[PDB]
Amino acid sequence: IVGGYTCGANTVPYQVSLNSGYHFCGGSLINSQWVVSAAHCYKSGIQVRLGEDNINVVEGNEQFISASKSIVHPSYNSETYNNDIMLIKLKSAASLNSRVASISLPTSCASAGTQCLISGWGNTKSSGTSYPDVLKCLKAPILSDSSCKSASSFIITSNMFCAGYLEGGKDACQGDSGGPVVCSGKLQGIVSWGSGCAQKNKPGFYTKVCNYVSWIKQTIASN
Ligand SMILES: COC(=O)[C@H](Cc1cccc(C(=N)N)c1)NC(=O)CNS(=O)(=O)c1ccc(C)cc1
Ligand SMILES: [Ca+2]
Repeated sequence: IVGGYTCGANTVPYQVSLNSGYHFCGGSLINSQWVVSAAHCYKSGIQVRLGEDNINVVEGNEQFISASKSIVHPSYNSETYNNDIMLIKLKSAASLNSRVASISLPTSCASAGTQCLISGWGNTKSSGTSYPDVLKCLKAPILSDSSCKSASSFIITSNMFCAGYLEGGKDACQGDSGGPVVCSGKLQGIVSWGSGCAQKNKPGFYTKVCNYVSWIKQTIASN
């Protein structure tokens, strides 16, 4: 997260860190057994880390639970990033509390101009790199489809939306992928892709979670 602020320990209690020996992606806890993340974050040997603030220090509220199964969306296209969504089942149920809490799935799609919360342990610089130990947060509005279209050379699908600031300086970045975009108190986005971070006229793109609720509900009903 570039241009954001220190969230504060456990103020975003649905935020997970995905760890394969090191933090590599975020995710969102949607119930005691399931995490939503980006398909492009798929890898084997995922440990899900809940209750995290400083990812390098055991602070006392962590739960570390191994993934038992990962399910990349059936139509995930790595070429275009279309359907950039994945479900991770936990080997054992998380103990839900004030610091480890689930986020609801939306029942409708968020509207243009809505201010959302984006969070993660990604790079905090637009040029070069610096990786935080504590969770960073960014408030950012969903941008109109027409404005997102002209803000990328790539082709955008209706399973994606963009959010952020065309003036630059405020964006998600490398290492935030998979993490939550929360609007109206529900999970509306997944950190998906971008061109650099916090560059002028290059806002972030996000998986439009509202389009996936049926598939998520079906899948967790049977796994
Ligand atoms: C990996 O390098 C990066 O710094 C960002 C990370 C990132 C990830 C998710 C969201 C954001 C964001 N800004 N909101 C940033 N991605 C890139 O910069 C990738 N862009 S890119 O132009 O380098 C590129 C384009 C197409 C392919 C196939 C590979 C790489
Ligand atoms: Ca910790």
